[PDB]
Amino acid sequence: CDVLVSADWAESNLHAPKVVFVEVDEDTSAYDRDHIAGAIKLDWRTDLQDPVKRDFVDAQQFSKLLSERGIANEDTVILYGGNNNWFAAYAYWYFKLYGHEKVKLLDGGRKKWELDGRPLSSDPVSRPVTSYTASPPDNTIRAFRDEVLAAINVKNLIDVRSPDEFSGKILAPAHLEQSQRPGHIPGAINVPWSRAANEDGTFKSDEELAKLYADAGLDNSKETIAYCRIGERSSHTWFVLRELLGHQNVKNYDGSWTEYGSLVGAPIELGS
Repeated sequence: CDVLVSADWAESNLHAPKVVFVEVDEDTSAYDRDHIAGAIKLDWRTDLQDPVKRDFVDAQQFSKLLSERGIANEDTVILYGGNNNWFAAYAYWYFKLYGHEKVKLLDGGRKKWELDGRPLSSDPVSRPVTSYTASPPDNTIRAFRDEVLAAINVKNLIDVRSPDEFSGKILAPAHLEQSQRPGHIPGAINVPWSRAANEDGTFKSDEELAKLYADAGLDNSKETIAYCRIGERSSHTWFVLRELLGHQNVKNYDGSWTEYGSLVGAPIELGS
């Protein structure tokens, strides 16, 4: 597509003119041993987040980051990674946020790739520094708490966590604590991100996708906001709704539940 590429296409374009392959994951230890030939790495925690404030980097920082890494405005960017391509989808969203036009996701991420047995490289990579200039933030695709609060009833609210997180039965996936209140935003619909993807990690057809979200009760006549626990899994769904099925107004609530379930006085709904 114009926003998605297949492993085959990727394989056959490893070293094509103005095309940069970038690996995104929250750890980056996977890249420091095996990665697509020519690929560079962005560490989600250490490169894309603020060191002090609960926030991701701003325009000026984003520009210095990409410059230092050799990404140019006119490059076509291919994103891919582990953890079900979650953070690749998070990066995809950061990119669109700062106005990058030619950005494409790699269907399946680092997991379809490894499964097809495609060649990986362990050779260090460094590109000549560029002169990248980000656009001021496009908040048409970002939701902040207040507008998240102001929604409720007004908008499709899509909770992409697991059912047990959604119902409030559990606070977080499997590892530990996150807010201090369990549950979801009143009115919210539970489509665990996972349903939008095949066993191998690739996105499902627009036919399967429309069905999935129709069945769950997504109101096509309403504007939509997606949320997760840390925006993690929500930017993956955002990409699905806006980029694949092409809804016009879809925001990612990056704050997600870690913020929401910690706000005092905010409405909450238990159960399913």
